Amino acid sequence: MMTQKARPVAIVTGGRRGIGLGIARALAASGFDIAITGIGDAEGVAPVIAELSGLGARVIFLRADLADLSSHQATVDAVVAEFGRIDCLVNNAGDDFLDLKPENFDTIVGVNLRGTVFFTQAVLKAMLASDARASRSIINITSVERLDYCMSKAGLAAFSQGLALRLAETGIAVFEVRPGIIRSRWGEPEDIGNIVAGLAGGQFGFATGSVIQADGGLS
Amino acid sequence: MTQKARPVAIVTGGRRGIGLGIARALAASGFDIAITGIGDAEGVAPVIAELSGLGARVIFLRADLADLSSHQATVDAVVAEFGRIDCLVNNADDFLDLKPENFDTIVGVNLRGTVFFTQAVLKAMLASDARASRSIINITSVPERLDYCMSKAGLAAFSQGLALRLAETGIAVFEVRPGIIRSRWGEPEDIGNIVAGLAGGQFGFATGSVIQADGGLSI
Amino acid sequence: MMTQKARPVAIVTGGRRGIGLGIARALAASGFDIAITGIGDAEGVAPVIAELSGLGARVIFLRADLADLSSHQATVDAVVAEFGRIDCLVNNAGRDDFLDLKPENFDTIVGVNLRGTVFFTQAVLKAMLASDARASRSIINITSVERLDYCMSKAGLAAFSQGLALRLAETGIAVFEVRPGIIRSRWGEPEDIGNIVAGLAGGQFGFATGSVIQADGGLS
Amino acid sequence: QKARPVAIVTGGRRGIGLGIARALAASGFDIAITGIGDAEGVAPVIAELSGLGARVIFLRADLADLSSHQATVDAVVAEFGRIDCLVNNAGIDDFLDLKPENFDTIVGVNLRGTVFFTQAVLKAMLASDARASRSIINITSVERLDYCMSKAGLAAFSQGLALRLAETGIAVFEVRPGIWGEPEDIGNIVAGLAGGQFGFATGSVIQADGGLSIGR
Repeated sequence: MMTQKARPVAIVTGGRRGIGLGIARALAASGFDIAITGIGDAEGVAPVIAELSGLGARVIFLRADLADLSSHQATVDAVVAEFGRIDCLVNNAGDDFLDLKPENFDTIVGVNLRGTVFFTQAVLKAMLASDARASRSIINITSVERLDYCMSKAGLAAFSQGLALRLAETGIAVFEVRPGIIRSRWGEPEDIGNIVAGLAGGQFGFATGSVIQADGGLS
Repeated sequence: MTQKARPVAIVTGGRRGIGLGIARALAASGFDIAITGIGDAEGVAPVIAELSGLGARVIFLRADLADLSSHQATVDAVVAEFGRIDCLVNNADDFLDLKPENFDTIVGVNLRGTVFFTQAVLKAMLASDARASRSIINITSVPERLDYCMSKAGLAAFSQGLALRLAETGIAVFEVRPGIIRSRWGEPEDIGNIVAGLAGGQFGFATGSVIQADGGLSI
Repeated sequence: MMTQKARPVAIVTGGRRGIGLGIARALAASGFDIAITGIGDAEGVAPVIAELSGLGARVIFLRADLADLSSHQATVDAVVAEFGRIDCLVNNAGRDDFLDLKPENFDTIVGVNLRGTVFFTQAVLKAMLASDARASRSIINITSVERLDYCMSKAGLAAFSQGLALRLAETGIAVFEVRPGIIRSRWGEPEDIGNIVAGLAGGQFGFATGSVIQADGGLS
Repeated sequence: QKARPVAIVTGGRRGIGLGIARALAASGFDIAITGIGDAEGVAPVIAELSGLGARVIFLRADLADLSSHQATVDAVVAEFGRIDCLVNNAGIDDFLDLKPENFDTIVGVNLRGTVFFTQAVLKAMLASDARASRSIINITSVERLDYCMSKAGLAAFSQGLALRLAETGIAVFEVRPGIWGEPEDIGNIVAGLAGGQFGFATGSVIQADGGLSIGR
């Protein structure tokens, strides 16, 4: 109590609802300030900011389409402008094969996955600037039949592995979390939240590269 | 006594290097060969001739498989020549510096090419209806650039998912991961042997298998 | 607002030195009482006991050779007698070219030491299941991440972890595997592994049973 | 006629083991079959595989009994002069009720049996020195904890041997059956691997369940 500690800062993409919101709650409750990104309207966001604020966090919502690469820098900058630092990124993602259309592959692999890879780059750059050099994390939420989804998921898994190795010397740990089936018995968003809050809280600094199953063992 | 058809293989990029290795091994073991590529009249002639000598009927098809609209003509050409397809062989930096264009090229476009060319061949395999033993053999590899790692993981996930979806047809799906090859190393002949082996029929029941092909250096 | 309860109990096998002590320290600091087992004489453990007490923990040491199956029940009973509960088990335990490998060796490692971990866990699990509020509990197996018998035993332990996790998924008992890299007596510290185990043991990871945690600072 | 490569098929008397011996005989191998039981029902099998071109012998041996190993290898070398292929096929409910005796039998003795039989065969393989393509093929499976442990031990043994034997010409594969499968289906895979075309794929694991590995 002599010395005041910063609330570390977490970006939770798609943190407005579902697993994302389960994650923002757990992080808020465990001492993080929160920046949520999404395309959702103001009325959707308002009670989430109010609730999360209740748990003692300062919370912002950034309305931006992460699929669009030209929105990344502005989004990163709006976070740094609010809090002056970034400690944790949570990349929270959200059929017969003969029917598969290139449109679907383009959307899911060409656009969505690309958006995650490059937002991560934009966030990473701001993290690597700071130099405070505390314990930071990049946590990628994937899951576990649409082959393009399988491919995206696999890509992100290799992304996390590769990133973890590249960042091994830096104090930024990289993790993958694979949620199973979650209701809105079965898993709750609080269960994923708890896992993400555990990984973000610093105790796993030496566990970079790890893959956490999050399906209550059902596999 | 019943005459069996020489089974038909499409070896993509079969003109040089590893593809040629595979194309030879399959020829030598009773396959007719269709090779795809981009190269001029010159780079084609003694290859068709060498493979003809080994006992095969051989056609070359000029195709940039990255271009999706060229798929249907390519398949149609193979079907028009032999009347059936038995085997598809799908053959062939610091993160802060990674560029969206890089991703577009490798994940965005080349992986997409492989997936949808596979889809086109699949449709033609399935229509013929003989229902005999067919194979799709995906050739991959084993600090690298994170977009190649992602496409490689995409491809691997694609093999697994096809295997499962094709499990009740006579089409087996395999993944071959070659190590290091020549221009105590590995030959293109070595890869060929594995592929000839997998395509020869003895592996019908081994669908979903990943074959390491580095003479055990990966361990 | 903030609610403090009685302390859960952790058994840390081999918790007297090295990785085990780093684990016990972190468990103590994170709110657990501790039972340390060791094959060795109870001599020289007093400092550790006094240290972990400085971290708020009641701590006992129990002499036990876990390879000896007949010693299991007594050890488990002694922990229950001291604390009235067990919430966390931390299984923390321990050269040739293959043509020269000997049956005696395979037996020692595979034959006994791995048999030890398996059945000791079985004995703890009975004690855990005999009083369960289906409460938040965990079993954490510490392995590693070249000689063939150790590799096999590693593999066995990984398989054990998976299977036990599946089997225990109905209960509140999560099972994890933690694969340390090389650690100091660069490399990591026993504290890096302790933090991970303390993390797994704290409750936040109940839905994550069956997870394998890399604990080598991502160098593999 | 050319010389015939020689394969040891442990548990080759019936089931999957017979499917492998049948298929290796047809691809040009002579065969030695190993079995815990008496040699009674064997004659038919010996007759069938001769039809396929193969000289075949049956060796009664309990591979769980290490002291029987040397004699078995010696018997195969005595008959045939060489050993080109070892197929490890011989093998055999609530954890709260698991008994140390059960563990000992499956893990501490039977898995031990395979590991050490392989050691003995490999000693014979490495003395021959012929060092053309050779193979050791470990047959496993695609719920009782000790079995899973045994199988995982075997997967890992498989991988280590593969790496240790990398520079030698002896390749090491694991095959994982799940049987609507037939012993022929497994036999073909094994004949493919024992056949040479996979020398550079040592260490590879083969799935053998017709793709019910993520299906049912």
